[PDB]
Amino acid sequence: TQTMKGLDIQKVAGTWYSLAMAASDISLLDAQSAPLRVYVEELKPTPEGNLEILLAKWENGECAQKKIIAEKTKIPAVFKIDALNENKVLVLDTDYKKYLLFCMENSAEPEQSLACQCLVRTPEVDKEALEKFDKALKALPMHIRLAFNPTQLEGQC
Amino acid sequence: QTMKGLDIQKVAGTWYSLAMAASDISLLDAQSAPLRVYVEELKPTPEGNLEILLAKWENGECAQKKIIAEKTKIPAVFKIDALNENKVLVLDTDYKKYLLFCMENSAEPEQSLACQCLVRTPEVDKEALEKFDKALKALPMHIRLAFNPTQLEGQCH
Repeated sequence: TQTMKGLDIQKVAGTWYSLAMAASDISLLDAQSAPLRVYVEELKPTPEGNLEILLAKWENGECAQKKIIAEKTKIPAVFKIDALNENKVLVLDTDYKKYLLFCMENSAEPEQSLACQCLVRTPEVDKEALEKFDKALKALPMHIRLAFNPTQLEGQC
Repeated sequence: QTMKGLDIQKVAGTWYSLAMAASDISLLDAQSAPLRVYVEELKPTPEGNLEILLAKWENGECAQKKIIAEKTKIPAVFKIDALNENKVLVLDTDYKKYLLFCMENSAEPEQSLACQCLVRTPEVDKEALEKFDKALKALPMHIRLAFNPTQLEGQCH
């Protein structure tokens, strides 16, 4: 599968947009109120080497916002979390300035909890990001695959 | 694409929707999507038309619908009037394993395309998914679903 090499998390700060998603289980994304249907809107590296993830979510008929705290681990691209019934966030690839590929999993049931996303800096559908997303995903047993158009990227959440 | 010299007399029998894909996300998301239909049976008519018996999760139950696909000059293109669609285009089939088709609305085809990969047995045929993902490479799909055997059996009869 994929992975990031010598990842500097300080060069990841700024606004992000969720361009595409994919999950191993269909029920993890199918709908707008899905448990994993979260829209990464901002990443914030901490001085201590951790990551704060700001994501928007369709709850109760409105667009709520939530913050997940990703604590660092021994591996530079692996983080540990405790939110959305997930416990590990793996960064798959990033060029810091355009795209970022990452995944979420639960170490108990990784086949029923794996869900990957493709983040982009601008609210455009970057085709190069979709290349590396589909290239990293062709080895994963994804049963639902989403991709957003600019109109959906321009503020679904 | 466009199943040339399609012998509609050899498509009858029980079918299962193994995978789906739509140009818009809202066309296949959630259980009650307008294009979240589960094809069960195909029945060719003596005059060369097609009867499509499919299942749809409506109002908390598994309702059955019958769409009558009238033939056209093109052997693999049929005319319908259901689900806000007016065309059915069979892309490829070997009659005994897989069948690929697509529904659309001739008014706005970019907002109504939805393709499916049907199989004879409720098993995950990998070759069928291979040709499905390859025949969809020219279509602007934004949501792609794929079902497991457990879902393939209990998608009604």
